[PDB]
Parts: sequence; structure tokens; C-alpha cells
Amino acid sequence: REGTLFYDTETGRYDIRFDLESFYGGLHCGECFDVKVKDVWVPVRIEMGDDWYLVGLNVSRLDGLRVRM
Amino acid sequence: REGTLFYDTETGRYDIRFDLESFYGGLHCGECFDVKVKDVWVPVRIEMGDDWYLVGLNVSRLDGLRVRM
Repeated sequence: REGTLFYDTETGRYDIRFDLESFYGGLHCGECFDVKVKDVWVPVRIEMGDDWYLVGLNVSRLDGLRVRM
Repeated sequence: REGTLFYDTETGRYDIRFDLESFYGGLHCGECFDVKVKDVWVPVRIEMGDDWYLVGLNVSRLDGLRVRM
């Protein structure tokens, strides 16, 4: 359910860490999930343009966001 | 303050994201904090070897760890 979003170097994709040793495996274009914003969960979709970005929420960067699926 | 640990490509350092747009500003060698493992906070100290690593916790990778200062 809940995890942290991060960029994986040896795979130009963002991924989600759910546990100390439990990862999603890599997010693909179009995948949806919620981003934690203060006390609310905002629905977003990750996409690829010139670089990875989120549709549904304006953020400075995707690194370190708390997410939920 | 609780946050998420992530690799900051703008500085080559690991940093902590506390809120949607609040960041620690880049961790330096010797700085300490706790890492969430299960439902316990483990004290660590970040250092630089061949690459960044944590003294106090043997983990495959630092990306996405939940932490607190």
C-alpha cells in the first residue's frame, strides 16, 4: 500500500520502496497511484516526456514523495 | 521531523524530503539520524566509502528509506 518514490539509476525508471527490502520493481508510463500531501492523498499518473513527470500534482521533483497504491 | 531519504542528482548527495516542498539540503559525512525498520527507529550515521552507506544499518540501497531527525 504505502511506500516511498525514488529514481533507480540502473533502470531509468522511478520505483517504490514499500519495505526495507520490498520494492515495486519499476513504474511504467501510465501507472497510477496517490501522493501524500500533508494529510491528503492526491491521485496522480506518472508519464514520460523529456523526463519523468506526474499528471495531477505540481511538484518540484518526484524524489522522496510518499506514495500509496 | 520525519521524512524520506533520496539521492539528490543536483548535488550527488543523499537528502531528506520532510514535506511536499521541504528538504534538508543535502547530507554530509558524519550526520546522524534514525531509519525506520519495521516499527522501530534505528540510529545511523551516513558516511562515504566507494559510495554512500549507513553506519548502523546494512541495507542494499539507501533510496526511499523512511527517516527521522
